[PDB]
Amino acid sequence: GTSQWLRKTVDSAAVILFSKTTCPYCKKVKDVLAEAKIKHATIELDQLSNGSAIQKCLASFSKIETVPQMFVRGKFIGDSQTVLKYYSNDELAGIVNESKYDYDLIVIGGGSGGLAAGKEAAKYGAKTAVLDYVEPTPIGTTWGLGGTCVNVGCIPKKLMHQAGLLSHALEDAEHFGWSLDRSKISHNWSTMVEGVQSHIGSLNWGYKVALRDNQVTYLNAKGRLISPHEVQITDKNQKVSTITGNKIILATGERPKYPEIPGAVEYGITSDDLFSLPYFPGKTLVIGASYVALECAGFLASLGGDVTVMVRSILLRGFDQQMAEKVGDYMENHGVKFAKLCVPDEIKQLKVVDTENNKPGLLLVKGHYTDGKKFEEEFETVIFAVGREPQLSKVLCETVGVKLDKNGRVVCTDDEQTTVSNVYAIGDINAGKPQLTPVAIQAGRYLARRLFAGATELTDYSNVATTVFTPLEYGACGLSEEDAIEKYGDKDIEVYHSNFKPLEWTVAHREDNVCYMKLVCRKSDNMRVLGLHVLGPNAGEITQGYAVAIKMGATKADFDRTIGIHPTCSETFTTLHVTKKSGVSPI
Amino acid sequence: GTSQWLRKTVDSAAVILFSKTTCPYCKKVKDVLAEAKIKHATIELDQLSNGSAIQKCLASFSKIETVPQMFVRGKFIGDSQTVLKYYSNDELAGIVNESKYDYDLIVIGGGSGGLAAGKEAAKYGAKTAVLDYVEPTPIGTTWGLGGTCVNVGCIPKKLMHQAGLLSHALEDAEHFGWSLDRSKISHNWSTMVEGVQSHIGSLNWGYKVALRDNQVTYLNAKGRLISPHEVQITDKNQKVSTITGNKIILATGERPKYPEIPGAVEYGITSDDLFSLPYFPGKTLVIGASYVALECAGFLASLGGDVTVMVRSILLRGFDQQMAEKVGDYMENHGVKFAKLCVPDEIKQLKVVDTENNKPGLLLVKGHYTDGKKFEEEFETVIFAVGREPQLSKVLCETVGVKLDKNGRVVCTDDEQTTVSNVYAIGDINAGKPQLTPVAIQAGRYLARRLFAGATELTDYSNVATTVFTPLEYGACGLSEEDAIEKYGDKDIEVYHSNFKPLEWTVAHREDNVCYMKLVCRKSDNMRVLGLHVLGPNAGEITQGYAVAIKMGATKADFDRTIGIHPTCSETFTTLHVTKKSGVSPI
Ligand SMILES: Cc1cc2nc3c(=O)[nH]c(=O)nc-3n(C[C@H](O)[C@H](O)[C@H](O)COP(=O)(O)OP(=O)(O)OC[C@H]3O[C@@H](n4cnc5c(N)ncnc54)[C@H](O)[C@@H]3O)c2cc1C
Ligand SMILES: Cc1cc2nc3c(=O)[nH]c(=O)nc-3n(C[C@H](O)[C@H](O)[C@H](O)COP(=O)(O)OP(=O)(O)OC[C@H]3O[C@@H](n4cnc5c(N)ncnc54)[C@H](O)[C@@H]3O)c2cc1C
Ligand SMILES: OCc1c[nH]c2ccccc12
Ligand SMILES: OCc1c[nH]c2ccccc12
Ligand SMILES: [K+]
Ligand SMILES: [K+]
Ligand SMILES: [K+]
Ligand SMILES: [K+]
Repeated sequence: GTSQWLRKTVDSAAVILFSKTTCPYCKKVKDVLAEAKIKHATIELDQLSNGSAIQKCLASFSKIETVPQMFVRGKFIGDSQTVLKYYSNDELAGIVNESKYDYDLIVIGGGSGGLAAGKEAAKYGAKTAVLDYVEPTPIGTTWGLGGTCVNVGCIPKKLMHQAGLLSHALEDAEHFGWSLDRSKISHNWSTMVEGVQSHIGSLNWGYKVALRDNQVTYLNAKGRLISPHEVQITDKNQKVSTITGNKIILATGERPKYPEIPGAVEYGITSDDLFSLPYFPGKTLVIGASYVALECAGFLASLGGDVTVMVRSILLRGFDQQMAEKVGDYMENHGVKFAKLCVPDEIKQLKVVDTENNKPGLLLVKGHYTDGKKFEEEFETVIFAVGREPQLSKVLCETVGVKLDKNGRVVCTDDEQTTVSNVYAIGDINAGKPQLTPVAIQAGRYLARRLFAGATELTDYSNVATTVFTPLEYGACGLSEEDAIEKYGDKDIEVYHSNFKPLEWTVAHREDNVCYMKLVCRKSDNMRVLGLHVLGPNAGEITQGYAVAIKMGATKADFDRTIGIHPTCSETFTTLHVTKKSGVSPI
Repeated sequence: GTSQWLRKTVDSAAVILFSKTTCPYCKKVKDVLAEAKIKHATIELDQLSNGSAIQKCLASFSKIETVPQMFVRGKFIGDSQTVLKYYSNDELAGIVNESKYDYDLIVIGGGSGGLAAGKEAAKYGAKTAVLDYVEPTPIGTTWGLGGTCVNVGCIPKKLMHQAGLLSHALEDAEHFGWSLDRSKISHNWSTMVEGVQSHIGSLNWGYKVALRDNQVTYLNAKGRLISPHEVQITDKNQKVSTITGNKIILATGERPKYPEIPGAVEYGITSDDLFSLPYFPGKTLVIGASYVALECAGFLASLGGDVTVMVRSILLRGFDQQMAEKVGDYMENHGVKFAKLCVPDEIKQLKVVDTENNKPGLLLVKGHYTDGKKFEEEFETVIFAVGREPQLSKVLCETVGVKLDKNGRVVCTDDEQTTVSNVYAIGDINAGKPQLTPVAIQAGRYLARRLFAGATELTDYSNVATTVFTPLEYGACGLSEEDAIEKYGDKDIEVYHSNFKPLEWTVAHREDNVCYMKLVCRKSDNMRVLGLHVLGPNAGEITQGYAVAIKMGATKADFDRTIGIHPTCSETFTTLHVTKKSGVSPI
């Protein structure tokens, strides 16, 4: 399918040069395009095994089999003499800008995936527009360019986690000889939020600058795809217009869910509001048991808050439940309270938020446990963290023919194509994929290369590592133990595990058998590592490197033959020997 | 060579049972041995591909081809009826203890390797003695069981590093909203040392307990091997005696070097003294440029010391020199001074150490630079960190025939055997091997299994990862860039690199382009990762996991197809794209 790849590549690339590495006439064209600041893809036919067949197949477009050959939006433009003559006639600029559509690419959504896709496409000469609009929360919260992670997700959340971890650092410093008295040190919410928000603002501004500098058109407008190639945009003045694009990337992400109960929208908040909140939440109820819920509860408690988590059923559904239980046990032993088997029925307002002060209001939460008994307690802040959902019917006229699943997410092939041939979807709205910022970035960058640089590489969505930034962090890569046993049977699963104590916790008088790690392995496949799990400090740094080895098919023997780095937490993965089957305690 | 393996296994195992998994008569013997608390190796012939050939070859020792078959020190003891009859006659205990020698194994040296080897051997029924003696430093410093890492190496050093890192944690906490004022907080050396030493003491005691509980004989005595099977021991009362052992493991480690200059031994100290020093060093000169020198200088400076490092030529000789320079640049920008191209000539004493106080003395250091100009400056403490050396002529009568190299280290085959067939060497004294605690532990455990459990697996000494715990930590696995270019040529090496900023450093107002990572790759071998290098926080946790992937032969494509964990430092390894060849700035 060499000819098939060539046709697809020529038809979708915006500006593409077919070249050879050792070709003085190709260098002449490259240098001209560089001086003219015309961005383009380049295919060096000498570095392709099928380069000779591609060179001959080009004649079916251009009539010639020589290099260089320049194409614009599927049209052969010329050889070296022709391109250079156009340039000398000041005609090349017009030719490279000729298009049926306003843009080669319209990205709807300026978050993790969309920005990554748009920037990468422009690198290859695609005339690109990135649309971003932030629908305000119920209380009016909005923010700048960059998406969920940047503004109300990974970035602020990990920063506030770090604020929380520094609590323990202050306690520990005494034991290591520093003269501070932790009991006399307090935390100021407003100071922290100001610092977090100043960094977010530098990211908002940096994205706008980068797009300008990369010749990407940024529109702060809500986009609606009204036909395969037409995007209706509404700007902040409510002015409505239509732009057209050849390729469309949907990258609109999700927003928090609210339960359908009285008072939820009016009196509660979500993570969208928390990270810029202009008052300390105070006594807080977090409703939900997702990683978002536990991460937020964890740092609120470490910053001195009185924190309760209301749990409908289990913690961290979809994660290894042994690990989820250890995560919650640690939180409960460090000052987080849990209302178990419990759901809210209504939020009543007892005091309105005092805008002229850094004070929360006061709320009455009524709920009930699964056995029917009543929950009733006052809180100053109620945070809903019960999941996130796409928002697409506000972005997709059903007329267009982009298929959604029962959850409202876009149904895509393994190259991110929707059911409309020129429309693609990336990030959290792509059904069935891990909903993680680096996934969206990789999917968007790799898709842009396929569209505009003739690349073929797909995103690999398997064994994507995670880290939950709870007070004691939880990193994982691969299968949970229970999923492994379900798939292969208990007799084919061997689990090696161990507690451990960070050296840093020894002089600090922290707990000896709370950190924990395990390898879930498949006996019949040479003890293949199906899943790695670690509860401990710096769990994301620990886990990341092993995700490469698991991607490569690491076995238990691969871990064993590797030598540890001492003293680290991570080295314990290289000497695991206690199996769950053996019954020997992991302590 | 199945018969050859069997002969070797039978001759060297102390107590070994040849069995099958599904064998009720073997279970009868196993249960008896368990009740009698007779430890032994077990070879399940059904789990060996050549099990049928081994079962037949056993008859050449025992006259029978059935299982179970029990051997003690090369002697066939009996089948199930015979072993059970011995047990019922209360004769089995005597038979299993019969030996030509006092011990199956004498370990000379109770450090990382030796303790690991001795404990593992005893698991298989080897009657084991572990000898440990700590020759005092020039000023009289000594310590307990456990070796260099435990007492005067990795453990105390990383603990004091952590004390130093907490300095930055206190600074950072303010920016994250905590009310402390770092400028009013000071550090107390004695409090820290007391905490470090209390942990070390728990390790000393724990090793003694473990050896007792594992039936290993601990002798706090200096051992000298006077013939292949005889060890002369001198206890702390100077009483001299001789014990005999079948196998001997030399695991005696190294001690710091002193330069041959007036005043060095009398007035300087080394790392052996630093970690229990009963006074703060004060204004300190560290002579040397090893990882030990830089690690100690780094935490002394972070704990408020006035610190100078005297460097003969380069930093971290043998490490990637681009990385070593970045390590030193960071130290110099954070309050460590460097006396470059400089060597000491003599240390003169100006004030004697005041034992009735926590005060150092005062010293005059005279030296000279390579151009002949004079160095002369006063310091309160001078720490020599100019390398470590073995001490074996005090442990090895040349009579015995154990070959040493020009540096005094033991010349070993790839199974740790010396030139004397029953004598092995592990850890730092084994010539040519990485001198690291986890290496010594793995070598010792794996050797014990080969000696006493019929194992065949060797220690793999290639691509052993390291981490230097300087104030900004430096982790590496594999080749330095310069070694890669020397081995394969510059045109075959591609280096991908990037600066990065820990998210934790953003709100804290730390430096934007100081952390750095690179992958040194081989073009002609599918961009194989020859070396990984990272300068940043938690560098050991970052690096460890990748050492498995490198062990498995990771390529650049393996890193690229892996998805990052966000937000971490380590994830930057999964998106590297800037090559050194390209000339594009890594910032
Ligand atoms: C509290 C929280 C914490 C998280 N922590 C982590 C973590 O630690 N590690 C990790 O990997 N992931 C984390 N995530 C998930 C991560 O943020 C998402 O996976 C990532 O942001 C998804 O990127 P995206 O491009 O799909 O969508 P988004 O980043 O959400 O961007 C979509 C953009 O498009 C906008 N938009 C929507 N509709 C339109 C429209 N019609 N027109 C124009 N613009 C529109 C949206 O307002 C938004 O700005 C967290 C999420 C949350 C809520
Ligand atoms: C300051 C310093 C910091 C270090 N930091 C790290 C780090 O961060 N990570 C890492 O991996 N490695 C580190 N190391 C190296 C590590 O400590 C050594 O590689 C490890 O301890 C070697 O183990 P070993 O068994 O060979 O010898 P040792 O641990 O030194 O034990 C040998 C024992 O045998 C004793 N002995 C000597 N002669 C006799 C005799 N005749 N009879 C009886 N006993 C005898 C010795 O006194 C000693 O107790 C560090 C070393 C130093 C000095
Ligand atoms: O106590 C904390 C905790 C551990 N496991 C849990 C499961 C559901 C709700 C709370 C917990
Ligand atoms: O300034 C610190 C430093 C960076 N590189 C070095 C090499 C030799 C001696 C000191 C340094
Ligand atoms: K990515
Ligand atoms: K190992
Ligand atoms: K080891
Ligand atoms: K990647």
